[PDB]
Amino acid sequence: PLSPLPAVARAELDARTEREIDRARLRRADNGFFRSARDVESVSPADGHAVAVWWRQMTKAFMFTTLAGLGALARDYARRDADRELLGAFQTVYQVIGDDLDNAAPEFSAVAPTGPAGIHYVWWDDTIVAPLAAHVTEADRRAAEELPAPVRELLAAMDRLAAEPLGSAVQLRVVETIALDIAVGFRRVYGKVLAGGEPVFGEKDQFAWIDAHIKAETVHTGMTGLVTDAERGEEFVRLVEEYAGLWSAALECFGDRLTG
Amino acid sequence: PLSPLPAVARAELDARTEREIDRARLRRADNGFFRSARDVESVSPADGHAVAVWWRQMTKAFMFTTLAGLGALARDYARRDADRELLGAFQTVYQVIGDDLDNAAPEFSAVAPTGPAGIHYVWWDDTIVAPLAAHVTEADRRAAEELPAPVRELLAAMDRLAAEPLGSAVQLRVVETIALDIAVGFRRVYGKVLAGGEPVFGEKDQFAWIDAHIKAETVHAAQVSDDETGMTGLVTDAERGEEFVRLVEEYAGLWSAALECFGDRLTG
Ligand SMILES: C/C=C1/CN[C@@H]1C(=O)O
Ligand SMILES: C/C=C1/CN[C@@H]1C(=O)O
Ligand SMILES: [Fe+2]
Ligand SMILES: [Fe+2]
Ligand SMILES: [Fe+2]
Repeated sequence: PLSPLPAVARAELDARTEREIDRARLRRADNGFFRSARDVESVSPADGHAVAVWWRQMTKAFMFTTLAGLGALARDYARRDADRELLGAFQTVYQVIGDDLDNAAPEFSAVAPTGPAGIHYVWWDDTIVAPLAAHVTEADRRAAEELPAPVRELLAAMDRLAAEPLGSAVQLRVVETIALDIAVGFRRVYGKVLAGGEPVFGEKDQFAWIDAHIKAETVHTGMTGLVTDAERGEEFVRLVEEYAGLWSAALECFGDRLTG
Repeated sequence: PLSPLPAVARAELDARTEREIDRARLRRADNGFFRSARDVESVSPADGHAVAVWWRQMTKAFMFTTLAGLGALARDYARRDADRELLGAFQTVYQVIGDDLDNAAPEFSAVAPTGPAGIHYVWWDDTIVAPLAAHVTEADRRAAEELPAPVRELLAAMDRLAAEPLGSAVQLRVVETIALDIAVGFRRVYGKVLAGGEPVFGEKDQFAWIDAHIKAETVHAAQVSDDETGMTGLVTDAERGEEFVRLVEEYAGLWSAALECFGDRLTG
């Protein structure tokens, strides 16, 4: 006795989940980050650096708090009989976390560094943040570490989901929806960073983190498969609404930084 | 501002660790389960089934509580800033426990069923418990689910290490050391289970779970003792390391008693 909801109640949860993402204005043509990334003629080192620092911290927290949420679910399953449908969905979350922690998918391990240098927030720090940091003053660099409030609110939302047995499903459900558009926006943003009139990212291989995410998302037991009763279903939709809105406000904050 | 202990102080913790494993009597020649598995001549369907049920629940709890311990460490790392050598040993936990959940390593991915049927406690249930179950009575299947006290005490400790930031490191450092001996014990024991006159497990493929473990668990033991990306590489201060040895003692001890419980059931 433990199993997913029937496939009809689950499909309704998926449709309500898609509607929360619509209402949060996270779609490609909605969110100020994707619009700005398309619209701006150029991007200063300071602005690109700041956005890169915020992203580094957001993706580090996304990965660790998603794994923590999986652990919370594992605590439960240690003392229940999860059926095989449930276990398949648990495996999926594990496999997906593995992309960011160890480049599990072949599209990542074909280009990412091995060992801890390949952890996505570290690989980002090494190849995106550090070259930008060479073109900003030490005072600029300390200011960027002072995260804006919408970024702090999102990290606080992730800390709360780290304890939630549905937390890893909520986070992956939303992030996988928007990951493609974020990575395309980064490709465009850092393609437009000029320092000495010369591009800061002038070599193809410097975009390897971004192009790998674009490739993986283009090609890439779903997340509602971890919902085991009606009350959890309601809780899932509620956490998706909160989490999606915080993501949208954090990306609007990227967009704001690139404009005005 | 987070890093492991210096190499010297770590290889010292590694030595105190291998010594608590010694004292615990978990070595190939000191634990009653490994001796009995080799020594006994025959094992009844009912006795082999009972141990198979116990092992199912023990390994199920090991995987999930070790995963939960990794989650509790992740929750810490989301707040702090772990240097790369810490992150490296973190990756090892994810990689090692990942085989029980996903059969990533090549020894397993060849033979393991795909998807959830390959989860190791499920694969054990399907290929060891179930064939035995067909040769025991309903009352035997009921009685085997009521776990003996030494097994329950181990499970209860895993439930506590599940919320411990050092919990995955403790459990993997001990279990991966003894895993090979346990798997070799099971190969002996379930070769000697006879029902109706002849063995329950006749074909070589019926040992797939055990055989794959005998091969793979050599490298897993080497992964948890590696002096760069090994389990003591997750210890960040001298106090934490003291807690590590306290918990390894507790855990190696409960693992030894639980395994002796297997041996007694096999002998009488
Ligand atoms: C934060 C979401 C992401 C998809 N994997 C990306 C990363 O590593 O940043
Ligand atoms: C319990 C320890 C083990 C090594 N992996 C084995 C299993 O799945 O049982
Ligand atoms: Fe990633
Ligand atoms: Fe295993
Ligand atoms: Fe192992």
